[PDB]
Amino acid sequence: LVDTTEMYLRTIYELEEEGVTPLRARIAERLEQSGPTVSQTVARMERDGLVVVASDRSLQMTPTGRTLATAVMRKHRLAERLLTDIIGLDINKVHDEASRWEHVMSDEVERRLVKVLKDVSRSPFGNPIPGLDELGVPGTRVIDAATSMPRKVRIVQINEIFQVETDQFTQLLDADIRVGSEVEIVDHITLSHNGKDVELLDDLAHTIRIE
Amino acid sequence: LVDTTEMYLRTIYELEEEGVTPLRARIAERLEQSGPTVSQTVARMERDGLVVVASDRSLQMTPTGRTLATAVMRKHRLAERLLTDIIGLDINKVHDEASRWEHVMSDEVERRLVKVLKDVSRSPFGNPIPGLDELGVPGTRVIDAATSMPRKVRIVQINEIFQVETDQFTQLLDADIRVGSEVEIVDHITLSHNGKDVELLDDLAHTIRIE
Repeated sequence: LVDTTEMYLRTIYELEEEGVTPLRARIAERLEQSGPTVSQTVARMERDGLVVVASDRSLQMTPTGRTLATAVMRKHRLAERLLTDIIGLDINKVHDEASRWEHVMSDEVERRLVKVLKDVSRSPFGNPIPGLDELGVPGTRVIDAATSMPRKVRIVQINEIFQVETDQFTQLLDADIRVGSEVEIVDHITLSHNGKDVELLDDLAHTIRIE
Repeated sequence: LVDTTEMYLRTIYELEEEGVTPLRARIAERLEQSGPTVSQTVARMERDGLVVVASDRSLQMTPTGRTLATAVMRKHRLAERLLTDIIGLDINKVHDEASRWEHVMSDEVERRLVKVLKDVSRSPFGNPIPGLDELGVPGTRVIDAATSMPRKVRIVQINEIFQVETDQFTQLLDADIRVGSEVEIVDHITLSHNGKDVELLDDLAHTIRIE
């Protein structure tokens, strides 16, 4: 959705990037929004813990706000590469188009673009694409990657070191399941490897990363 | 923008298409919206002249509503072709992704997709893509295609038959400007052809179609 919050966050991100101090009036100018409206929006965002207004009245993105800002910027810039490299849209319109697509591109689409685009290091305008790490350029836990429909994934991490339950270690070993091993999930949770099914225990499901 | 109105309109369009009678409760079911909310939305849409509720309580899209419904469906289906043919997104997610992109795809992006996609006749799900005519598969008048920055376009129509002013007919002829002739617009309005500049009069600007 075209969250205004996503918009304010990418704006603060751009300002820092250009080296400007993210002051409310600057954000108001660029967003073409009024001063009374931006302060009202920053107010809501502060209460949500997305940004904190410092003594000097500059806006400090909190770690979460920054994470969200980064994702919005990555999508925005990935959309710009898609629109100029693949679609061939007019360079003079790419920015505005991207400003809208950033709010509706899913992470799943982003991971794919990363696969189909020749170069994802910079946008057409010469700015680096932030947060590519979250797209494989540590991972999703099977518990929330738990598709009821089987899917061939790859183990990024097991986290045996965080296991209190050690019954399923040998089972993983027997099923040739390890880090870098492509398995198949269908969610309690079950992950197969060569017809070998390991019905995971909660702890394992909460820590094993299939990305 | 994710207009809810665009959403209700595509919904009514799908129902007719499947052959179902567009009754409010059906729309409420599919949209996963409440009965009191849909009737409130149809109410606003009726006042806007987008749909009329018939005696049998079925919803009749007015010519304008239908035009808007068609455009939303074309974009939606073009997005589905883009997501499966180019991006390679998982078939099971293409629909939902498209349901969001339909509200942010510009017509300019649609005309380009029509150029880059191998087949635009049907969506991946086997439904025909409606309204391709508005994308060249009669045109934009120079008055509203009047970019202050020069752009090479193509005359689709002159409409001499609608001209009260006949001073610029020979000028068009002299500048080798006719239907199917690629010119360049920069907007009063001026359109060139081989270094020949014809500063158009309002009437001409209001009827000449450069698409």
